Amino acid sequence: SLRSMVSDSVDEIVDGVSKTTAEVINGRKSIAQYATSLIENNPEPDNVRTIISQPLIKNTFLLVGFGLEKDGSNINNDPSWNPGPTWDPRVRPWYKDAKNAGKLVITAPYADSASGEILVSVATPVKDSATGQFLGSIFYDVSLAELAELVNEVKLFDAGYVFIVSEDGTTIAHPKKEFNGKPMSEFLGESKINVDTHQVIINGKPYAVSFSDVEGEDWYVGVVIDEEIAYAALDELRRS
Amino acid sequence: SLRSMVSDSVDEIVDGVSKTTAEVINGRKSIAQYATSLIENNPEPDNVRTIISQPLIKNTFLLVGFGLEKDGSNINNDPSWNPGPTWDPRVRPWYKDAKNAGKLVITAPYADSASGEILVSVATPVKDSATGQFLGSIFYDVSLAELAELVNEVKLFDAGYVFIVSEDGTTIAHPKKEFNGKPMSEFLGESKINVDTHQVIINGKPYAVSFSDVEGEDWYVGVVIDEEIAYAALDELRRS
Ligand SMILES: [Mg+2]
Ligand SMILES: [Mg+2]
Repeated sequence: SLRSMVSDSVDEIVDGVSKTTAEVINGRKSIAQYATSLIENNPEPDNVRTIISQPLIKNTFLLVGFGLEKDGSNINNDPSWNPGPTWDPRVRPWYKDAKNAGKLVITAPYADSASGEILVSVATPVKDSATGQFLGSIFYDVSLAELAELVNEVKLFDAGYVFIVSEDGTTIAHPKKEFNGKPMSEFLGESKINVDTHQVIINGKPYAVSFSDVEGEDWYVGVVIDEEIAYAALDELRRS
Repeated sequence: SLRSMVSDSVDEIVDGVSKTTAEVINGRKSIAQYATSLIENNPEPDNVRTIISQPLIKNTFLLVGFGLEKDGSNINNDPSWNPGPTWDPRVRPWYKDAKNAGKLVITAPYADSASGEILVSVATPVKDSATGQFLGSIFYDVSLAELAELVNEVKLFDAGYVFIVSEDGTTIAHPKKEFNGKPMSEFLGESKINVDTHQVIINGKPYAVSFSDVEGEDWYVGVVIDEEIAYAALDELRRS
C-alpha cells in the first residue's frame, strides 16, 4: 500500500544514511590516527607542524592542535586562531577525553574556545615511543555544519532532512546550526529516541521520523520527512 | 509512468554512482598526495617506510612504492614483495606518467610486475625540497576488482551491472576482470561512448546502456540494463 511503501522507503533511507555517516566518521578517525602515529614516531615541533599543516589535514578538519602536558604549550595549524591569552589546552574536553581514554575518541559537542561555535573533536593522546609516558593530546576539530551538509546529500523526496544525535538525544548535527549541541526535542518535540518509523506532528503537519544506529559511536542518524509530500510523490509513482 | 520510471532509473544509477565514485577516488588521491608531501619533506628511507607502512596507507592501497631516479632503487610497504633483480621502477608506466605530468595522476590500466593483474596506480612525482630536482616517483596501487565491487553496490534488482571506462573506451573496471584494460566493445559491441541512454543489441538481445562522467578523471560510469527484467521489477514495486 501507499503507507507501507512510504514506511519501508523511510526505513531504507535512514538505514542507508547510517552506513554513509559511519564511513564519513571512520574516514576522519583514520586520518587523525595516521597523523597521530606519525607525530608519536617523531614529536619534534618542526615535524608536528609539517604533519598538521598539509592540505589533507586543513581540508578535513577545521583546526588541529597538539597540546603539551609539560607546559600547556601547543602547536596548531591556524596562525589566526585566538582562544585568549589564558587558554590552557590541558583543561579542554578534547585533551582530557583523550588522556582519560588513552586512545582515540570523539568528544561530545562543546563550544570552541575562540569562536564559541559548537563542534566535536577527534582526540588522541600522544605517548613517548620508548617509555609510554603521556606527552599530551591532539585534537582534530570536526565542523558540524559540514557534517550536516554532507549527510543531507541523499534524495529525500525534495522535502525532508537528515540529522545526527547522541544516544540521549543530544543533537550532534542538524541542517540548522542553532540546534547543534541542543536536545533534539527543540526541533522534534520528542526527547527520547524511538528507533522505529513513527508519526511526529510539527506545526500542525505530519512528518515521518525514523532513526538508525551509527557504527563506531553511540550516535543515531534520524530523518524528518514531510508526510503529505512523501505520500503524494509515491502516489504519482504508483497510479500514473 | 512505468516507462518514465525505468528511463529515469537508468539515468539515476549512472549519475549517482559517478558522484560516489568521484568522492571515493578523490579521497584516495588526497591520502596519496598527503603521503607524497610528507616524503618530499624528508625522503630518508626509514622516514619513507614509516610514512607508507601505516595501516591507513596499507588499507587504502594494494601496495605503495617510491622509485628513485638516481639508481632505480625502491622503498615499498610490502616486505613480502620482491620484484626480482633487474626490475627498474624508472621504466614503469606509473613512474613515467608521474614524471611526465609533474603532478598527481592515475595511470591507464597496466599489468602489475609481480602478479600480472591488471590495475591502475595513483602516481606522484617527488621533488628535492631545496633544488626542485626530480628525485623519483611514488605509486599507490588500486584494485580494479575492488572498484568493480564498489560501483555495483547500487540496487539493480538483477537487471544489470555497472562498470567504469575511460574516454577512449578502455575498460577501467568490470565485474568480470577479464575485460579490465580491454576495449569496452568486448562486452558492449560498441566502441564510442554515447552518454545518452541508448539501446544496444548484444547476442540478439536488446539492452539499455547509459554513461555519466566522473569528475576528476577522464572516466565514465556505465550501466547495462535488461529492461525486460527492470520493467517487471518496477511494476512489482509500483503495486507493493
Ligand atoms: Mg544503522
Ligand atoms: Mg571527468
